[PDB]
Amino acid sequence: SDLVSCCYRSLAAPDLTLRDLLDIVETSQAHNARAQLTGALFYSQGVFFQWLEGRPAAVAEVMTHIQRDRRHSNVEILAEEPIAKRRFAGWHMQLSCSEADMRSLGLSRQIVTVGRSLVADNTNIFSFDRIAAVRRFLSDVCAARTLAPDTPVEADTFALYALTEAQAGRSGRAKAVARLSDLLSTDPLGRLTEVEELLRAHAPTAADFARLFEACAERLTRALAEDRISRMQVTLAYSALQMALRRIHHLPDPQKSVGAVLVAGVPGHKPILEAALAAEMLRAVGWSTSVVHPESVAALAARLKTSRTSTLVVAPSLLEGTEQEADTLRFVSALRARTDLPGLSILVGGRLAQLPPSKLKDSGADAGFAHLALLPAALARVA
Ligand SMILES: Cc1cc2nc3c(=O)[nH]c(=O)nc-3n(C[C@H](O)[C@H](O)[C@H](O)COP(=O)(O)O)c2cc1C
Repeated sequence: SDLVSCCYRSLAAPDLTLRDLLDIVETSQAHNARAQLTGALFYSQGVFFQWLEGRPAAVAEVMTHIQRDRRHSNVEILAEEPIAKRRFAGWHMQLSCSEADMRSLGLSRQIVTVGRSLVADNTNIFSFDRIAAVRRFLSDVCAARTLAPDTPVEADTFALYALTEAQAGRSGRAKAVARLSDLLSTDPLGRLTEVEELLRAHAPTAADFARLFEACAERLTRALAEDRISRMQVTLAYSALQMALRRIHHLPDPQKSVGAVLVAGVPGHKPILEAALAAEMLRAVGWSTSVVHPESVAALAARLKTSRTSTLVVAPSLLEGTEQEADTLRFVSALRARTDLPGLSILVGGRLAQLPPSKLKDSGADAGFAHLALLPAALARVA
């Protein structure tokens, strides 16, 4: 064989255009054609996924050029594996995007469309699941169109691929959450290294961290309710998770950002972890993010009229939910009163996000996110 594959994820420049994508595609088609390289490029919501395959040397040279490119950043290698045969034969470099992005760019082949519509807000689908699903989908589309070019492929076909991948990971993840919840319930600080290793194994990205945390959080809320653990135990666990998070994920603020956002807790609530996660998730898709733990409504009012950052995410406290709801209500309402900013947007999580959007209108908050991992998606909608 002697064929190799390389795949990475990167953050497209915030000012990226169709002309750029097309230039990349033409350059890449030409060069890959000469150098005997194949693969696919997937663009969705400011993010690139790419797969490249060929002889080792070719892949290495082209990666040398790509890494230094200035139309994207945070290139993270995801795989460098030997393959038995090409997954994208005939595709020197084929472009593809999500259905939503197809709408946003005004496109309608030859660009392979991926319908994420049905699975995008499914919290059981982890990051690597989406990546592998995209890979398999595109490889298959490549085969198909190699056989029957004028035979169109349904975008929403991808959904099944994604769901299938997630389902493959489900059991193992359940084990992980169980083991984890046990650790957090016993001595999370005495066994922090184990917590970290688990998290590191099962949560490659920050959103994954968020999924695991939601699961553990309901487990522990149940445990605390049934008086099986103490409040002190929950505080310990919370600390342990903050430490583990910071050790593992700690993205710098993106220099070229899609926008700026303020993440704040409600005064008295200490959503330290949830705010950190929110910041990590938003940073990972290209948002400039600031975390604030204000102690008065007025403080935040000042910071907002100073920043002129028209977007505010109120991070929920998923472990102090005795009175998160009415507190958040009062807080957002108060904030809206002391504020004179027609462009201001507010997003809310927790139990408040579980209410029907009618209540959301009534709330003065603009939109909700019933699960942490849904936050990026919820933000893009308002933008
Ligand atoms: C997301 C992305 C994917 C790219 N993929 C390829 C590729 O598969 N093959 C290629 O030759 N260039 C690719 N490029 C372009 C290279 O980064 C770079 O423009 C080119 O290889 C060097 O230009 P040259 O034609 O003067 O050698 C890609 C660029 C970006 C931003």
